[PDB]
Amino acid sequence: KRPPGFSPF
Repeated sequence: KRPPGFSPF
């Protein structure tokens, strides 16, 4: 999954 605190692409 996408790690929290990083830019969503």
